[PDB]
Amino acid sequence: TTLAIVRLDPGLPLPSRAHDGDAGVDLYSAEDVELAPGRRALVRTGVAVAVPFGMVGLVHPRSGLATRVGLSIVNSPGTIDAGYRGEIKVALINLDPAAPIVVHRGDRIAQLLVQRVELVELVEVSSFDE
Amino acid sequence: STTLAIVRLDPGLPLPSRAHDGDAGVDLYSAEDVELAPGRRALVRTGVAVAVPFGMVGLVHPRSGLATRVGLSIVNSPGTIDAGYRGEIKVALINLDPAAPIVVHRGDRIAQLLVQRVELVELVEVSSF
Amino acid sequence: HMSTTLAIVRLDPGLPLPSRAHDGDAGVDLYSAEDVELAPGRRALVRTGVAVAVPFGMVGLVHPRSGLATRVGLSIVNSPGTIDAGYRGEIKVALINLDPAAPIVVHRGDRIAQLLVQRVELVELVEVSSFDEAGLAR
Ligand SMILES: O=c1ccn([C@H]2C[C@H](O)[C@@H](COP(=O)(O)OP(=O)(O)OP(=O)(O)O)O2)c(=O)[nH]1
Ligand SMILES: O=c1ccn([C@H]2C[C@H](O)[C@@H](COP(=O)(O)OP(=O)(O)OP(=O)(O)O)O2)c(=O)[nH]1
Ligand SMILES: O=c1ccn([C@H]2C[C@H](O)[C@@H](COP(=O)(O)OP(=O)(O)OP(=O)(O)O)O2)c(=O)[nH]1
Repeated sequence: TTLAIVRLDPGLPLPSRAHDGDAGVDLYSAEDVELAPGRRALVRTGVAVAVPFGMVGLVHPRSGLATRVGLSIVNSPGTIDAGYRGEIKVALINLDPAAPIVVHRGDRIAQLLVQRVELVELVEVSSFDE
Repeated sequence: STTLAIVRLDPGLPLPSRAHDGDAGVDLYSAEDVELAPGRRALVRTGVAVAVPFGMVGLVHPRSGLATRVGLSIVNSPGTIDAGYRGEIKVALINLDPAAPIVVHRGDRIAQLLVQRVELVELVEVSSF
Repeated sequence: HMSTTLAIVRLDPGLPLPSRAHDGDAGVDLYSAEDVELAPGRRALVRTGVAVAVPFGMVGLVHPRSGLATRVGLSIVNSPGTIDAGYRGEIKVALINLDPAAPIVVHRGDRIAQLLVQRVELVELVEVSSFDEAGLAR
């Protein structure tokens, strides 16, 4: 499958899959931001994508940063719908009780996966079969 | 074209729906009013039960707007709905804001439900990699 | 459906092999290899005593256990944890106590997470100057 991607911010590298078989491509921060303990920010990644119909984009936290500094994503896994053509934004939060997180423009702050989704049709029933 | 059987345990709420074609999830409603003080959690009823087909999994995800705007999260995200489960879907909401309480009223949309295939892998112990 | 195998190594042989508790359950439970106490707001990187070989074309996903999320506010900082197809190391779980007041005590042999395996689309990114110009312009 291909994923069309617009670099809204041309100063950042194109997201790339570091190893073959890696699930995600890393997303970059377009901005310098400091998160005090317990505080959050909505951070621009400088990209937009066109997730194919029948698929979903998923924004996951990076594991390294998660343990080392307690960086997380409030709405994790972030859900990118097929019809979304805006900028991908990452709702970062510092879950460390005492130390700030310094995020720089150019840092890898999340990863983007693409998977198939079942666009189920909901059928209301009165009860389930037992 | 897969169908997802659903029961409104709470008949007074709208049926969950896909806002646009292609959207991965359907929004779940709260059946209840809840106030979450900063850092507190609550297990909130949605008024629905579903029948995830065998070979698939139900996934409860946070909504992006409330996440940023008020710091609303889900403790066990992504909430895993197994194919054998036929009880009420409940959402473990938590307030990750430091100072501002979160108000949820009955009828608010508090989460989204995705359905995916899952690989029901058979584990095989090996000596080494 | 009929799936494949997942090769698994018990780096810690005193723990039980993860298993699927019921036939169509999405996940298998992972165990803690360690005793650890998490004070309110504190996290730890907890060893599970296992390594896996997620098939190429797939991803392993580490999800929190719902039960403990509710009873005690246990969560996973990088949820869902992403286990890449090429990883052969030990699976570790970034546990965090989201309760404001009660410590969480984790014992060796306790179930601390679940592991799912799914297909993933190993997309090839194609840069386009704009969606409008690409014919892709909710
Ligand atoms: O909950 C997890 C998540 C990941 N991992 C392992 C598997 C994976 O392939 C690797 C890296 O994960 P990720 O890409 O999320 O973190 P990173 O900070 O980007 O580290 P790396 O440079 O190793 O990718 O670490 C775990 O043991 N447990
Ligand atoms: O981490 C994320 C998650 C979402 N989005 C964008 C993509 C997506 O299609 C849209 C809506 O996300 P979601 O459906 O989670 O939020 P909502 O509060 O339910 O908004 P909506 O009313 O637009 O569905 O916002 C992001 O940029 N980053
Ligand atoms: O956000 C969620 C997550 C799970 N469940 C339901 C679905 C699922 O199949 C069941 C899990 O029950 P169980 O008591 O087996 O949980 P556990 O064994 O403590 O952990 P897990 O749910 O992670 O298997 O509860 C929900 O209603 N909402």
